Amino acid sequence: HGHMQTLIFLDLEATGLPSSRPEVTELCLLAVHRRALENTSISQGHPPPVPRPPRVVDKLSLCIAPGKACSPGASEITGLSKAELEVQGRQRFDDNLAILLRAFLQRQPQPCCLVAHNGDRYDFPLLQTELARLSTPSPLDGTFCVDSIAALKALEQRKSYSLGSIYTRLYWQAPTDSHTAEGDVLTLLSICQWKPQALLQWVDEHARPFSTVKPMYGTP
Amino acid sequence: TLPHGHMQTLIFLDLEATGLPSSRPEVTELCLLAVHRRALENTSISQGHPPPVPRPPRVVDKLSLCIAPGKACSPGASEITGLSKAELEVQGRQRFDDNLAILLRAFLQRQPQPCCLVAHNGDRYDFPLLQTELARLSTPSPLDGTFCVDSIAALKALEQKSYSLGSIYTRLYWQAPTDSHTAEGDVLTLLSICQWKPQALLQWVDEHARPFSTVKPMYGTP
DNA sequence: GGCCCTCTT
DNA sequence: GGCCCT
Ligand SMILES: [Co+2]
Ligand SMILES: [Co+2]
Ligand SMILES: [Co+2]
Ligand SMILES: [Mg+2]
Ligand SMILES: [Mg+2]
Ligand SMILES: [Mg+2]
Ligand SMILES: [Mg+2]
Repeated sequence: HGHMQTLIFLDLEATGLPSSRPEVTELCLLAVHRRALENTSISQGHPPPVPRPPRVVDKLSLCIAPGKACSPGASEITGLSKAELEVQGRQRFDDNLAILLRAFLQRQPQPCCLVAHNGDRYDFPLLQTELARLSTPSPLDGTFCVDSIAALKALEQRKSYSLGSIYTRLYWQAPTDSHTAEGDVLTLLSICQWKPQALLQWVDEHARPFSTVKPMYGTP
Repeated sequence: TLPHGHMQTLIFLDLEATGLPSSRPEVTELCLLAVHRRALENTSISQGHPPPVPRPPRVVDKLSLCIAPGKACSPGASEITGLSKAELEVQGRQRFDDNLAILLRAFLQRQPQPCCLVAHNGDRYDFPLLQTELARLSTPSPLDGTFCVDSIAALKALEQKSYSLGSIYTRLYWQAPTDSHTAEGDVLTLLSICQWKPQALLQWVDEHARPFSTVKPMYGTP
C-alpha cells in the first residue's frame, strides 16, 4: 500500500463507448516517480505557463488492432480505424502485449498507481476486460489505480470536469493532440503537476488495487 | 423495460439528526409523506414564470415523529432544527426503537406497493443514516422490499446552480421555503419541487429506483 | 454502460 | 437527462 512511489498516467483510445462493447485501439503509459512530480515548479504567470514534463520519465505508446470496426465518431476523433491499423500491421490485444505491460510496470519503483481520467468508469474496466480474454495472469497484479476526476474534484477545495475543461481552466490554452493516447496522457500529466503534493496525498489515501476493478463487459 | 416495475407509491422522506456524517449522527425527527403515483400523474403542468407552488394532493398519508437520540445534538444542529436531546426527553420522546420499526412497517404496508423513498441528498445522508439506525435494532428492517432515489439527482436530470433544497425551491418558484430544517417542512418543500415536472419525475424515479437493501450504512455499530 | 450529480444536520 | 470516457 501507500505511499505510492510511481504514478503511471494512463489513457486508452478505443472503438467506441461502453454500451457498444468497445475494444482498445491505442494505449499509452507515462510513468513518473513521485519526486519528479513534486519537483515540478509551476512558474509565475497569468495564465500560468504549462509546465514541462519531468526529465526522467518512462513512456510506452502502442497502437492495437481491434476485432471490430470503430464507430464513425471514434474514428473521427482518434484518427484511427480498424482498416488502417491492420494495413499498418498492428497486432490484436494479446498475451505478448500483456508481457510488455508487466515488464514495463515491473521496472517502475513499487508500488505503482495508474492514473486515468474517468478511469473508474472507462479505462480501468475496459482494460480489465481486454486482459481477462488472455492466458497470461493479469500483468497489473500488485498495481494500484485512481480516477483523476475524483482527485481533481476533491482538490477543489464547475460546468465540466472533462480533461479539456480542467486543462483550460488551469492554463487557458487548448490541449494538443486530443483523443490520442499519448496526447491525452501528457495533458493529464500537466493537470496533475498543478498541485502535486496535494494530489499525491489524495492518491495515497484513495488508491485501490486494479484487481478490484470490475470488467466493463463479460463476454460469457 | 423498467428495472423494478412502476413505483406505485412515492414516499417523500426527511430526517433531522444530531449532526453531519463525520459525527456518527442519530435521528431526532422523521417525516414520511406517502403519495400514490396517480396523485403525481394528476398534478397540473407548471406554467408561467414563475409558476405557482403546486397544490399538494388531497389524498396523502403522513407520519411525523420526534425521536430522542442516544447522543446530544451538535449546537449547530439544534440551532437550525430547533431540537435538542434533552428537550425531546422533557417531551417524553422515545428512542429509535423496535416500536418505531413496527410503526414504520405498518405505515408502509398500507401503501400500494412497491414504495420508493424520495429524499434530498438521500444517497449520501438520509438513506445511509436510516440503514444505520435500523441496523442497530434486533427487529427486522421495515424497509426490506422498498426502493429509494435521491431528488438531487432527479432535479438535475429534470432541470437538464446550487442544488440545496432551498436553492432549488427558490429557483423554481421565486419563493423562500417555510419551516426549513424541520422534518415535515422539508418534506413539503421536497414534494413541491418534485411536483414541478411530475410526469418526468415519475419516469425518472421508475428508471432509477434502487432497492433500499443495497444502501450502505452511514457508520458501523457494536 | 455505470455512477455520478455537494449536499445532508 | 447528461456527465464522462471513445
Ligand atoms: Co458514432
Ligand atoms: Co396500486
Ligand atoms: Co412533467
Ligand atoms: Mg481517456
Ligand atoms: Mg484519449
Ligand atoms: Mg434533509
Ligand atoms: Mg430536514
